[PDB]
Amino acid sequence: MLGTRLKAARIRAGYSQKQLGMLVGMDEFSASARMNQYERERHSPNMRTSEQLAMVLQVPMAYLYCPEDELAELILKVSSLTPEFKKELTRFIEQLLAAQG
Amino acid sequence: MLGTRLKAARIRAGYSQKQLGMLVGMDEFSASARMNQYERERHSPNMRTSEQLAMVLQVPMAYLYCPEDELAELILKVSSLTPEFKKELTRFIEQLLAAQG
Repeated sequence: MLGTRLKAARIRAGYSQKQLGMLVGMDEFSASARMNQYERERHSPNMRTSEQLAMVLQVPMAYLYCPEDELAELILKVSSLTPEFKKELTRFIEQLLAAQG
Repeated sequence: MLGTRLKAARIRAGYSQKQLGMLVGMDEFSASARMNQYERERHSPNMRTSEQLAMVLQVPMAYLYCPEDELAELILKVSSLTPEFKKELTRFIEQLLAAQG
């Protein structure tokens, strides 16, 4: 998991390294430590843990695995769209892919 | 890594389990085997390997880690957009996020 994305997702949610750490079942005393290893990428969270982080952070798992800065930003935006707006988006994108390019 | 996404990305690119397997430096005799384990999720490709798969498959790493079917489909579409169209997209999305919802 990309540390930057994990850190960026923790800041947006307003969680301290310890808070996020405990929100996923970590031991208090080492919570903030375990998290730092992840955000430093010194440690890699397995799929199970990744799903927990995404749910808590309220961000798509894909975001935490999106190295492309532009795309990631888009992945968070499209996700924050309401069902009604999400429909308008796809409609517009399809139209463009149809002009094609 | 989500198997379905890995398999779906291999089919779209037109690669056989062995081809994809070797395209990332695997031993011929076990290439197709190693890949099946990944697509079955019986084996998890580390970040390094994930980057190799994404590059070869020509799909954003995020896609291979996008459990939400709707989003994934969108992640592939937006990625297939030309720089000129990619600008139009963001412009439209921003406008919507501004109506806000």
